[PDB]
Amino acid sequence: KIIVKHVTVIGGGLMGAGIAQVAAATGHTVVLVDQTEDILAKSKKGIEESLRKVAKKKFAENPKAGDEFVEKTLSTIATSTDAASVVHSTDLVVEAIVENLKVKNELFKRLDKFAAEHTIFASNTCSLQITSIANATTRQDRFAGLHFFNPVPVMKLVEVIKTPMTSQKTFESLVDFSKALGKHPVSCKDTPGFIVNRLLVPYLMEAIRLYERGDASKEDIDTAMKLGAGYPMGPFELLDYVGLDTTKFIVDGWHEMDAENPLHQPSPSLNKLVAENKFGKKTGEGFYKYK
Amino acid sequence: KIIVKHVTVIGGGLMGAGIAQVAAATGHTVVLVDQTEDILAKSKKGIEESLRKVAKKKFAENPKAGDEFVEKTLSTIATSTDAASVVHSTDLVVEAIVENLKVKNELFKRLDKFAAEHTIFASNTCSLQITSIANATTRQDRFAGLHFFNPVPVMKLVEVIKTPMTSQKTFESLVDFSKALGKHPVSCKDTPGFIVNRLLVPYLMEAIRLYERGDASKEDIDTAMKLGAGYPMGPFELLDYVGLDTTKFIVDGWHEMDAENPLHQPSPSLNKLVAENKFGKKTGEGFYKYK
Ligand SMILES: CC(=O)CC(=O)SCCNC(=O)CCNC(=O)[C@H](O)C(C)(C)COP(=O)(O)OP(=O)(O)OC[C@H]1O[C@@H](n2cnc3c(N)ncnc32)[C@H](O)[C@@H]1OP(=O)(O)O
Ligand SMILES: CC(=O)CC(=O)SCCNC(=O)CCNC(=O)[C@H](O)C(C)(C)COP(=O)(O)OP(=O)(O)OC[C@H]1O[C@@H](n2cnc3c(N)ncnc32)[C@H](O)[C@@H]1OP(=O)(O)O
Ligand SMILES: NC(=O)c1ccc[n+]([C@@H]2O[C@H](COP(=O)([O-])OP(=O)(O)OC[C@H]3O[C@@H](n4cnc5c(N)ncnc54)[C@H](O)[C@@H]3O)[C@@H](O)[C@H]2O)c1
Ligand SMILES: NC(=O)c1ccc[n+]([C@@H]2O[C@H](COP(=O)([O-])OP(=O)(O)OC[C@H]3O[C@@H](n4cnc5c(N)ncnc54)[C@H](O)[C@@H]3O)[C@@H](O)[C@H]2O)c1
Repeated sequence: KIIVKHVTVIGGGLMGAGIAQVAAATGHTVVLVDQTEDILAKSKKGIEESLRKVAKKKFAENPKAGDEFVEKTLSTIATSTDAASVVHSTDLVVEAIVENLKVKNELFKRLDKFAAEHTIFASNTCSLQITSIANATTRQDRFAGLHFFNPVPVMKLVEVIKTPMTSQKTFESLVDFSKALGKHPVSCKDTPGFIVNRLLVPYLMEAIRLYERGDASKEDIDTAMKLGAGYPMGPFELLDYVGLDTTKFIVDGWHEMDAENPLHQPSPSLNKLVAENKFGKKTGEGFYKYK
Repeated sequence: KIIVKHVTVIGGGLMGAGIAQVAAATGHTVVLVDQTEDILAKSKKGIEESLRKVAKKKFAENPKAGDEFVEKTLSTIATSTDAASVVHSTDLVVEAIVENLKVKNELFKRLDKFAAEHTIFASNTCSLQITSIANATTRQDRFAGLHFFNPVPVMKLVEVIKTPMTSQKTFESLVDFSKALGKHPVSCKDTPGFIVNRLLVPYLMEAIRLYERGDASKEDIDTAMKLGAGYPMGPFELLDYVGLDTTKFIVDGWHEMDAENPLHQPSPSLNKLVAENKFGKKTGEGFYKYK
């Protein structure tokens, strides 16, 4: 049973950056990997802002301690554009790239050849099947899902997904790691969307359909869900927060799998926004515009 | 335009009691109505208890102010077992009885005969069509939906639903009343479930279906939604909190309306609990067991 200490995070986007931030803030040595040096600089810069906020609040009285905290956490995050070399010796690979089965499979099939034998592979996928991605490698006993929640520095949940091939030792290492991160792991079966997404995503699509039906405005729906059901964000605010591209990819995947299911019927409005590269907060504009 | 001062709340259950409490607390003369003196007594006791908890927080540093608030509010709430004896001199009727169309129509048809000419009729229905209930009377211009959220003393949202026949005068009186109650009114179309329910209830059913599938436990599903989506309550805690009998009625109505729609397929587990008279917190046991 390995103890996760050196963590390789593939993808420095919304989730990848957050995962790297929390892992580094909790004493793990992290290596954040992405496609270009510019994307990585943007990711690390973003992680700094997220930590800076904490510092200015959590260390109001002790400013120097705050800076030290921010600097030390950032220093614990290395960057690279060559995953293959980085995984040679790493305890865990947490993949957080585009929600696309083929792309993830190709990624893991390749890394499986460069990673040390003890290395554990984990996918932060929202809707794909872990068993499917695991079989893209010959390391199934060391493969499982480790699903975090947006934004990683705040959301306490982490869904741990075993495939029937995942070993108890691998499972345990991931559970321990989740806790070391200060998170609350919940073991889930390898079913589409696991728990949260399986219930959240269809709800967000119903929200869009209500709007498309012409029954209410996005503003009123968001206001209603927040003031009537006590939700932190209305569905449209949340969609933009999460990313319209990721949501669309998720629903398209389920749609292909069960085309006759009306619950996975894609949305024209959603498709139009994604087609115009308006992914929400990521790009500065989604259902709503952001400065 | 009439300014609502006297309100007759019919039904002293979860919502009725809450509506009567807030109205009285905000300076309206209230008459709470229910089937028996005993039921009314229990309702009044619950309201008093609710008021004291409010006093503890709102008047923590002034016990006397707290006592006066509790006393004044309770003395503003009169009771009667027959609303017909009250409506001839009331400004607004807010109905909050069992979620059943036939029963609601029977009630309004009768009150229509006793109510004063200017009296506005409002239904707090969750899933029925306001137009249908309105046509049970010949006062459609003074009929509309006024939908509050559980618990009324806390939830700020209030969906105001006018029908094609609702007069502007009636609508504005209800918007003004909502604000007088310190609420945030949102005008909604007369469509099934209006805004919130149309989106929330199908989600709650999916939570149940996921559980019945054996994919996960109610406890983990609740934990996941609270920690992953930041919801105040897990779906099962909310279900018991809202009332399983009410939820079942809501869905049965929509199901009869569109039998093939996967959104409204009845739950065997939900039907069984209701059949065994386990409606949730209000009965001491629903999906979970309470004191
Ligand atoms: C998409 C999928 O398939 C999978 C999934 O992940 S589903 C999406 C799951 N996530 C959600 O549902 C998001 C729902 N929204 C929320 O829970 C909340 O709105 C939120 C966590 C985003 C925070 O919103 P908020 O309450 O308004 O806080 P905000 O006003 O934004 O910031 C203030 C607080 O939040 C924290 N915060 C917010 N974002 C932060 C970040 N990225 N890093 C560090 N702290 C942050 C601050 O530390 C601050 O703490 P204090 O209250 O002590 O001062
Ligand atoms: C079916 C339909 O058609 C329409 C509907 O109603 S759908 C369902 C809508 N309602 C929801 O979804 C409920 C979601 N849940 C919630 O928002 C919250 O859990 C809640 C409002 C029920 C309160 O939960 P909570 O935060 O844990 O409060 P609780 O711990 O229960 O009590 C403490 C606080 O809540 C308040 N409170 C809770 N119940 C109360 C009541 N019945 N009366 C007065 N105050 C109450 C207190 O004022 C108190 O204030 P402080 O924070 O300052 O101490
Ligand atoms: N957005 C959310 O709220 C949320 C929450 C949990 C899980 N997820 C899941 O996590 C994954 C990450 O989504 P995200 O929001 O961070 O998206 P994102 O688009 O913000 O970030 C993805 C990052 O992956 C990089 N990338 C793509 N292919 C790569 C490759 N081969 N090697 C290295 N980097 C590569 C991109 O350059 C980008 O920076 C998806 O599978 C999604 O379903 C998203
Ligand atoms: N439970 C919720 O969270 C929620 C929220 C908003 C609206 N509603 C809606 O409000 C209504 C009230 O539901 P509730 O939760 O208060 O239920 P409840 O079962 O807690 O209370 C209903 C009350 O109605 C009384 N009643 C029944 N038939 C009556 C009649 N013919 N005449 C007079 N009184 C009668 C009962 O004696 C009971 O006290 C329903 O239409 C429901 O859909 C419920």
